Amino acid sequence: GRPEWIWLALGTALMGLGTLYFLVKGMGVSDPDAKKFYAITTLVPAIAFTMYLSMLLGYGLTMVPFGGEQNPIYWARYADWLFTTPLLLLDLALLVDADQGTILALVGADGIMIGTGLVGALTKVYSYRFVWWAISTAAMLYILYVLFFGFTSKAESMRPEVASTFKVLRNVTVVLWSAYPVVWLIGSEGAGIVPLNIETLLFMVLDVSAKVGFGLILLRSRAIFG
Ligand SMILES: *C/C=C(C)/C=C/C=C(C)/C=C/C1=C(C)CCCC1(C)C
Ligand SMILES: CCCCCCCCCC
Ligand SMILES: CCCCCCCCCC
Ligand SMILES: CCCCCCCCCC
Ligand SMILES: CCCCCCCCCC
Ligand SMILES: CCCCCCCCCC
Ligand SMILES: CCCCCCCC
Ligand SMILES: CCCCCCCC
Repeated sequence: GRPEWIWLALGTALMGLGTLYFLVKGMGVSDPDAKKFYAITTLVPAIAFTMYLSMLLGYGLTMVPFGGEQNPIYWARYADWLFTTPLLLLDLALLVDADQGTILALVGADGIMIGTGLVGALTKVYSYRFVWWAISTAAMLYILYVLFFGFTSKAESMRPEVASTFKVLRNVTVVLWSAYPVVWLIGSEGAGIVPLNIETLLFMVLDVSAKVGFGLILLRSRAIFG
C-alpha cells in the first residue's frame, strides 16, 4: 500500500475516462481526416491507462542502487511514453501537414529522449544518471525547437482555425513537456529531493493534461475536419 498508490489510481481513472469519451466520440465521426486524429488521440490515453493500471497493481517498479540507497524507479512510465509521446507529435504533425522527413526526425529524437531517459533511470553510477538525463533533455529541446520554429511556421500557411488550434496545442505541449526533466532532476530518479508520492502526483497532472487535456482541445476543434 505504497503512498503514491492514490495518484496512480486517480491517473488510471482519468486516463480510462478520457479514453472512453474519446472512443465514443470517435465512433460517431465519419469525416475521413477527423477519424485519423481520433484514432491516434484515443490510443494515447489507452496506452497510459494500461501503464497506470499496471503501476497501481505493483508492476513496472524496480529498485535501483545509487547514492548508498535502494531507490524506487517506475520504469513502466517509459513504456507508456515510448509510444505516447511520438503519437502526440504525430497529431501535431498531421495538423500542420508536416513533411515525412520531419516526422521521422521527431519520432527518432523522441525515441532517443525516452530511451536515454530510461537508461539514466536505471543507472547505478550517480553522476552518469545525470549524463543520460542531459542527453535526454537535449533531445526534448530539439523536439520543442522544431515544434516552435518549424511547425508554427508551417501552421502560418494554413487556415486560421488550424493555425489557432496548433498554437494552443504547441503551447500546452511546450509548457507541460518542459516540466518533465525538472521533475526527474529533483525527484526520485534524480536528486531525491521531491518525495515519490508528490512526484507521482506531479507526473499525474502532467500526463493527464498532456494527453486528455490535449485531446479535448484537439478533438473539439474544427481544425481536424479536412
Ligand atoms: C504523455 C506523456 C508525456 C507527454 C510525457 C512526456 C515526457 C517527457 C517530455 C519526458 C522527458 C524526459 C527528459 C527531458 C529527460 C530525462 C527524463 C524524461 C524521459 C522524463
Ligand atoms: C491508428 C493510426 C492512424 C494514423 C494514420 C495517419 C496517416 C498519415 C496520413 C496518410
Ligand atoms: C530527415 C530524417 C532524419 C532521420 C533521423 C534523424 C534523427 C536525429 C535526431 C536529430
Ligand atoms: C542542448 C540543446 C540542443 C538544441 C538542439 C538544436 C536544434 C537543431 C536545429 C536544426
Ligand atoms: C538553438 C538551441 C535550442 C534550444 C532551445 C529550445 C527552444 C524551445 C522552444 C520553446
Ligand atoms: C495559448 C495558451 C495555451 C495554454 C497553455 C498553458 C498550460 C498550463 C499548464 C499548467
Ligand atoms: C563523464 C563523461 C561525460 C560523457 C559525455 C556524453 C556525451 C558523449
Ligand atoms: C525544460 C528543460 C529545461 C532544461 C533543464 C532545466 C533544469 C532546471
